[PDB]
Amino acid sequence: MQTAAISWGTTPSIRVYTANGNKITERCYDGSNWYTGAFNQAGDNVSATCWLSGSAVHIRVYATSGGSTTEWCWDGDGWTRGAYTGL
Amino acid sequence: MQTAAISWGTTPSIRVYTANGNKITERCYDGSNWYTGAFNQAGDNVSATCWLSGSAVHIRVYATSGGSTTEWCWDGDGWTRGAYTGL
Amino acid sequence: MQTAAISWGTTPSIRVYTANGNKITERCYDGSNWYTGAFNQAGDNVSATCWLSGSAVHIRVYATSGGSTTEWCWDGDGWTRGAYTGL
Ligand SMILES: CC(=O)N[C@H]1[C@H](O[C@@H]2[C@@H](O)[C@@H](O)O[C@H](CO)[C@@H]2O)O[C@H](CO)[C@@H](O)[C@@H]1O[C@@H]1O[C@H](CO)[C@H](O)[C@H](O)[C@H]1O[C@@H]1O[C@@H](C)[C@@H](O)[C@@H](O)[C@@H]1O
Ligand SMILES: CC(=O)N[C@@H]1[C@@H](O[C@@H]2O[C@H](CO)[C@H](O)[C@H](O)[C@H]2O[C@@H]2O[C@@H](C)[C@@H](O)[C@@H](O)[C@@H]2O)[C@H](O)[C@@H](CO)O[C@H]1O
Ligand SMILES: CC(=O)N[C@@H]1[C@@H](O[C@@H]2O[C@H](CO)[C@H](O)[C@H](O)[C@H]2O[C@@H]2O[C@@H](C)[C@@H](O)[C@@H](O)[C@@H]2O)[C@H](O)[C@@H](CO)O[C@H]1O
Ligand SMILES: CC(=O)N[C@@H]1[C@@H](O[C@@H]2O[C@H](CO)[C@H](O)[C@H](O)[C@H]2O[C@@H]2O[C@@H](C)[C@@H](O)[C@@H](O)[C@@H]2O)[C@H](O)[C@@H](CO)O[C@H]1O
Ligand SMILES: CC(=O)N[C@@H]1[C@@H](O[C@@H]2O[C@H](CO)[C@H](O)[C@H](O)[C@H]2O[C@@H]2O[C@@H](C)[C@@H](O)[C@@H](O)[C@@H]2O)[C@H](O)[C@@H](CO)O[C@H]1O
Ligand SMILES: C[C@@H]1O[C@@H](O[C@@H]2[C@@H](O)[C@@H](O)[C@@H](CO)O[C@H]2O)[C@@H](O)[C@H](O)[C@@H]1O
Repeated sequence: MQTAAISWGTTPSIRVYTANGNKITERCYDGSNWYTGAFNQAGDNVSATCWLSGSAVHIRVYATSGGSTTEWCWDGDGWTRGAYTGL
Repeated sequence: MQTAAISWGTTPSIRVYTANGNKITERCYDGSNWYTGAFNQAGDNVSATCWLSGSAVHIRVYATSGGSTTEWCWDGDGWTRGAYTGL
Repeated sequence: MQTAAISWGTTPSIRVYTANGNKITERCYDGSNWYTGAFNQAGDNVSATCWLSGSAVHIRVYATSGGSTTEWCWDGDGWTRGAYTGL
């Protein structure tokens, strides 16, 4: 069981990604009860980062399953695969 | 051994959490030399995030031991157990 | 395999550090294609953080091999070894 944590804004919002049992899930704080978010992808290891633009939060989550890392992107309109490729 | 690193401000301040065995400890930098910080909790994995607000630094450390993640909170007055629960 | 991710600026720039076996490498995004970065050091675990000073982006990468964590620093002019020592 392994986590990654990000936050933004002054509320703040927090996201905690947990890799366990080959899956990565997402717990979210937006100022009230913690909740389970829409992020759900395969992986045994996770990292994440985020930034703000004028009218969106952008999240990049790096999900590693074995020898391959997949980037997952939030830009306000659902989770989409990113263009990241490894070395 | 596994680490998590955060930073804030212009100086900057940096905090590095290290899980070794089932203990997490904290090394700190505030602009001079590194020192050992007040954080000390159980865990074999760690992540962390931080933000500035309200004339304070807020840090959240997510410490996983025994299949369970505990959130530990610094808001200027000691490390306190947070509301976070997992999936 | 295990990763750490950081980001800055509006573009944004992203760096993803991957520990595979006992080597840490870096992939970079600055608004067009991903490319392989200058960072290359020993380690079985990586974390990272960054900040903007007025005049440059600063990155700190914490590379652990065994019971020892080394800090590597980017301050605009190559990677240098940081003062960080462990507990
Ligand atoms: C109260 C507090 O958190 N003090 C730390 C201080 O925080 C500042 C905020 O209060 C605020 O003014 O914003 C600025 C940044 O704009 C600071 O974040 O920051 C200084 C460094 O500039 C720290 O040295 C202070 O650290 C705490 O100091 C108190 C003094 O009573 C105690 O010694 C604490 O043990 C010490 O905490 C250390 O830092 C905190 C953030 C945790 O990592 C602790 O585990 C660690 O020991
Ligand atoms: C569009 C957007 O990014 N909205 C953010 C809010 O979170 C999403 O809200 C939509 C409805 O507008 C849904 O409820 C959605 O499930 C929420 O997504 C959650 O947060 C995002 C960032 C991801 O982490 C996702 O996996 C997760 O479920 C959010 O409540 C507020 C907080 O201020 O920000 C909005 O921008
Ligand atoms: C939102 C925030 O940062 N608030 C800080 C306080 O933490 C919250 O305090 C209330 C009671 O007043 C509840 O205990 C709540 O659970 C606390 O939330 C904590 O922080 C948020 C961001 C999440 O990480 C959550 O899981 C965690 O429990 C804190 O007590 C005061 C102390 O001065 O500072 C506030 O800024
Ligand atoms: C500071 C910064 O973001 N620079 C970006 C350029 O990156 C550096 O470019 C120089 C040539 O001018 C060198 O190729 C150097 O290796 C590049 O450094 C890269 O970024 C820094 C922050 C580290 O991560 C380092 O290991 C990595 O190689 C970049 O080439 C250009 C165009 O993509 O954009 C600049 O933002
Ligand atoms: C005075 C100061 O803060 N200097 C920063 C430069 O790095 C530090 O330089 C001093 C001078 O003795 C020490 O060598 C110090 O250990 C250096 O710190 C480095 O960076 C900090 C943030 C930590 O990561 C530390 O472990 C690391 O060694 C630094 O080169 C410049 C960057 O342009 O910033 C100076 O403020
Ligand atoms: C920050 C990057 O986000 C995505 O890349 C975006 C592209 O998919 C595309 O939307 C162009 C404009 O059309 O903008 C890019 O920023 C990811 O694919 C990429 O890996 C970065 O995370």
